[PDB]
Amino acid sequence: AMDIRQVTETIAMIEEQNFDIRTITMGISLLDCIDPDINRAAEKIYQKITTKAANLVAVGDEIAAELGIPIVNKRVSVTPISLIGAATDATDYVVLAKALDKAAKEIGVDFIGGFSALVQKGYQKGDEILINSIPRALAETDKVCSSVNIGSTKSGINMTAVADMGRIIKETANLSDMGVAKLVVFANAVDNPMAGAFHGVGEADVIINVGVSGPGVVKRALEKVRGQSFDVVAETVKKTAFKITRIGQLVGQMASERLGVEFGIVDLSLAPVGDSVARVLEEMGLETVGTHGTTAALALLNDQVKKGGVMACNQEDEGMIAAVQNGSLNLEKLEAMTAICSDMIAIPEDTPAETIAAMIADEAAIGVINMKTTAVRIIPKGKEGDMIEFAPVMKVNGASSVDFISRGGQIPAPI
Amino acid sequence: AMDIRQVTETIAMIEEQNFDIRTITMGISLLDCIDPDINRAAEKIYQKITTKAANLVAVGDEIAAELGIPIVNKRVSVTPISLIGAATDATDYVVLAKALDKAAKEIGVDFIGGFSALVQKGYQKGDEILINSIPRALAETDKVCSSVNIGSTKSGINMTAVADMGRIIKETANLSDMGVAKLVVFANAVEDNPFMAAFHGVGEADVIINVGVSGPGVVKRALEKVRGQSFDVVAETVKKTAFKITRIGQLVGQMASERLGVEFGIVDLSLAPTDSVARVLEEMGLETVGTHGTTAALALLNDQVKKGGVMACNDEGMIAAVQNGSLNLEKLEAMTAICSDMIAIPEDTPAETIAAMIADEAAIGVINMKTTAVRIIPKGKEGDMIEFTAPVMKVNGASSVDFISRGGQIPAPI
Repeated sequence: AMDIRQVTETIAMIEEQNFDIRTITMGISLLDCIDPDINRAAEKIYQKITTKAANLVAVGDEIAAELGIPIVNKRVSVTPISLIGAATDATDYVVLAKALDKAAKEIGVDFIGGFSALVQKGYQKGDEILINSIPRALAETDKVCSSVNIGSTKSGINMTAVADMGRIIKETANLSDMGVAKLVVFANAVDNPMAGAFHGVGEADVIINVGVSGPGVVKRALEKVRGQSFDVVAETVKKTAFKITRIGQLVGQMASERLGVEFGIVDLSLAPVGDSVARVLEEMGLETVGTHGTTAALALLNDQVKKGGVMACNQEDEGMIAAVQNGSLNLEKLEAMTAICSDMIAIPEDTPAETIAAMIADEAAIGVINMKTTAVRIIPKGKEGDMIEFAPVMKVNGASSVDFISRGGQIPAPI
Repeated sequence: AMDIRQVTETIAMIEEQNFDIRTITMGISLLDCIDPDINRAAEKIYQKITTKAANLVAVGDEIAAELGIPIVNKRVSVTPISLIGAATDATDYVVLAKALDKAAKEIGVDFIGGFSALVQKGYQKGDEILINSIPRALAETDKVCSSVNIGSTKSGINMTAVADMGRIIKETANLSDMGVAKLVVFANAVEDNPFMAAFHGVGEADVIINVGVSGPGVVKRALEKVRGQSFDVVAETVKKTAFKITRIGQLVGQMASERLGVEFGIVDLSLAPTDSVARVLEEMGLETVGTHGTTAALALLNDQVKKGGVMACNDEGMIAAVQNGSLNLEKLEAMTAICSDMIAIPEDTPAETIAAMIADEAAIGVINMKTTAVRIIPKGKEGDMIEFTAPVMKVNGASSVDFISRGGQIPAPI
């Protein structure tokens, strides 16, 4: 909601339907906290985050109060810590993760992201000390998340790193319960958010981005067009998405004003606060998520939502688990579905490191060849068909990938 | 390969590795055959193909003889018949298909494709009558291929047509033993295809040659030399083998064109021969195709091939992993995100499931600007062995009926 016409239309919308904010995230630059004395740097990071984001949760709560809608999460993201680490001689960067945990705790946010590295063109100074800090850092902090970007359409895939991330994912899991829940591997990150957020260099010193609701609101809108054609279904997804995005903008403009900070973007559509998605696709007229059709349906959802959102300038899930259990959702369906779209996949604990690497490789390839963002979060804990809690632990193909993953190097290009 | 030095170098290659020419195909426009009397169109068509392709097979043989490399196939491809059907009153265009099958038999090719409709934006005059001829066309011809293109990036997906195409597939299944093997459904069909599976695009030349060349074996032989080395090196190896294989194709296309008196068009991309794509992937170092890593491996293979192509200009392993359960209807489905099937399914499975299965592949290619191609063979039961290939696969039994029932057009995409 920018001029009065748009705010007003937006408040009209907040009346006829029920929307909710998934997150409000503030990104902070930490470049100015660079110090070759890593402890001085730890302190600079701290004062800074606690200053700039001092009011973030209060204001988030006020906004929720005025609009009469809930705000699930309030988060912060930051400059990839490897670049801060890099200015140092430190041999590990956990200490920097701790400045983040203590900042978070103090300002009351749920999570702070960006203990990250970006290693698609190869490891640069900082990258490996960062990545080998991951298992310890994620065990010794509660609110910090990490992400590592390992390929890009423009640089291809750094498989040296994908192989490390297999070993890393496992040391992270055996060193704490829920650490692997805060690590995500990516492709085509290098950006805003996401449980893998970080704040890109050459973004504002401080900005607020918000991501908004979705499924439930879309489910209620499809139910009104049962039996109706694909043309109708699609106009429906787009019009809902256009409103969903407007509310996001209203919340971001408000937030940005009260904090005296620029507003950046709003985005897009997962599922938390007792929401849907698997039900959204099923209401499109499939019987169970995962069956034949499901990938056209989610290509429909995604595409039209994207276009709804562009129409205003922009840019978990019980449905799913039941389908994993009744076995009509399958790991390779999900992989299929990442082709047109896209985490929290559970796999058995004993899964060899190279198998994790190849899952990642599989996912990054799709992302890379198809100019898409991909993001794996693998949890390897448990047995063949258990039930972790923070996920059904899924079937993993038992045929080896060792040789592959031992090769090393860079997969180039694409044409 | 155009200039005589290039010709020499290319001949040089044929001596080190052994190569296949998989197809040589002659594209033929049938617009001058149009005629309100469908019987006359039919004879005009039989005339045109029999003349213009009167030497195709002979020239294929001589060139194979001369270069000493085997030439598997010789085929023909024509104007989509929906266009020809359309200038007519007929209610079905099966008489056009029998024209093609008589022509195809007389010139002695393996197949002739073009009994087709481009229906991405929706049915135009001609298209349904054509589509509805397919079950019958394909029961009563031996050498005709049919294909229907049902969306594209540019126009999104004709979900009416995808639903029909469910019914059609079954109808064709139930009308003959192997009718279904010659029917393909598609997304992003490019007027250039070839590779059969395949039609001659309107505004392409009156007659053209294109050739498809071998691969998997040569690439697999090339990879065995680099066991243990990094992906940088797998990528180079794969690119340079792909260079050569393309040159052979250019040269085989240049001769065919010269002798036939016909322009040369483009050259192709790799596919099951005698060795498998499956073994190639395993050689990159996966224990069984379908396991984790496979879609990255097909990504590398595919990309490097494509770029060895531009640096020149223009089964076994598989079935086996279907059985050890190491390959998956959905895994194949995933791999089509990054590249490019003969899949048999049980025969009782409903039309909506087949359509939803088309709809899924159509979406992969439509949003990714990739070409996609489903040939579903619904015969027999959960586990059989339908050897025209083989085996019958699991199919989700959660209904897709309601989705498929909506009809219409899925738009866009952005």
